[PDB]
Amino acid sequence: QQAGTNTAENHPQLQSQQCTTSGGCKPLSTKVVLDSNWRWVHSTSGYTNCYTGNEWDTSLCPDGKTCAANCALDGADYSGTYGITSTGTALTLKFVTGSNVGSRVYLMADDTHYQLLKLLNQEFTFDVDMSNLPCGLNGALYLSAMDADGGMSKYPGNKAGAKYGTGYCDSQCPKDIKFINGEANVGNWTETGSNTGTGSYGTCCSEMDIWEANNDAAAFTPHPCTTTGQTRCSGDDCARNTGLCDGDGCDFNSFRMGDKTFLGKGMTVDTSKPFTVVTQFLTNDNTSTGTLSEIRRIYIQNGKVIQNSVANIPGVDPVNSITDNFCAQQKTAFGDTNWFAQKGGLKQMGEALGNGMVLALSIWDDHAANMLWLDSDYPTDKDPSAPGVARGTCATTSGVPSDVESQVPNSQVVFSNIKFGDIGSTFSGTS
Ligand SMILES: *[C@@H]1O[C@H](CO)[C@@H](O)[C@H](O)[C@H]1NC(C)=O
Repeated sequence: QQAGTNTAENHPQLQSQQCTTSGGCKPLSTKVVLDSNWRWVHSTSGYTNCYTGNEWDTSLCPDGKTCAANCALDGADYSGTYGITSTGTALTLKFVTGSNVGSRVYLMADDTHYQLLKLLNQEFTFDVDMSNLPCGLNGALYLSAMDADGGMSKYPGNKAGAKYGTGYCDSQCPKDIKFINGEANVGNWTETGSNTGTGSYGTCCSEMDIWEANNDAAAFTPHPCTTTGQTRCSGDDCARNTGLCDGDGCDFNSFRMGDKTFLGKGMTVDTSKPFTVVTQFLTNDNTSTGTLSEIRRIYIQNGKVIQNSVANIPGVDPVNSITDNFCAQQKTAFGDTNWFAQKGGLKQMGEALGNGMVLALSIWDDHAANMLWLDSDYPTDKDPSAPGVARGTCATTSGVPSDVESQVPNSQVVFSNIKFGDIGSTFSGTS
């Protein structure tokens, strides 16, 4: 895609903190940028759209290379069009704004580069307010193995780059991404909704889901891919699980793991109020070159340090962190193939972490599975009493996009106090 000039692109500021054991925490002047899928795309020499609703203009876009040459991504009115605001330390992402549904933004080091976080033998910490984030919605904070420049160095047809939010990829190898590898994804374009479609290519990469949640359920999930970095796929390589990527991931959702009273409204972690979420990425030898061996989770709310809940599933050791062994155990228990281990398990997740990953923050609804996988029974054809089926208490009928968008359009999530650095250094304790 080209870089448009009709609307100035001004990235909201979202300060973060980098922390070290000896030095404490220091501010970084990071920013956020809207993902390229949500943007206006128009002819480079004017105002005519290249994409409207759920279709491309085939005159401007007869093939992916010609489309990318002819079409430009432009600047965004963050609050007015997308319902995205920042105080400079707290990011509010509103659900419906006019005809726009949801958003995804990336954390930037500067106006042309995503922040590349290297979190081996490090931790990541943030505050979240899900008070107004219900069943069917997902306020997600996560890592993708994207390039810091959004792909510009690799793909001559991408002249827009990180400044315009290009180069997404994730463990689901999505085929709804409009620009991949510098080409518009227009081949065999198929409508999937009023504003969305899919093309013949998907875009794959390893993903660490630090946080997928609403006030009914939360999950943290590594998803390794056998490939390294952002990879365009065709055919069954795009196929979830069986292709390049573990689409399912090794998840730790307290409720799915057999503890139905840890996290939710009025629970130990009270989702009706803000709280702090710490995620630590331990290596087997406590070094940054070591092998990712454990992902630990600690919560803080009202100054109380809250350790993660323990698993309570027959056949699964009663642990409260993600490990290779916990993954093998919960996949057998749940009847899920260990696509995670097949792709290289925590070791492979860890090398993606070591190579550097981009932070995404988002609010969305789920046209495919209605968020049931997060907060209800899934699959919708399995017995809810079976281990792993039930992931929350949302109704099996909730989360249909058309219902949530009219009933709770002013839902939002707030992400704030973003910190990363040495293990134990982004937060403190005392007696
Ligand atoms: C790594 O740190 C852990 C604390 O989480 C500690 O228990 C262990 O002794 C350390 N291991 C090595 C080999 O230094």
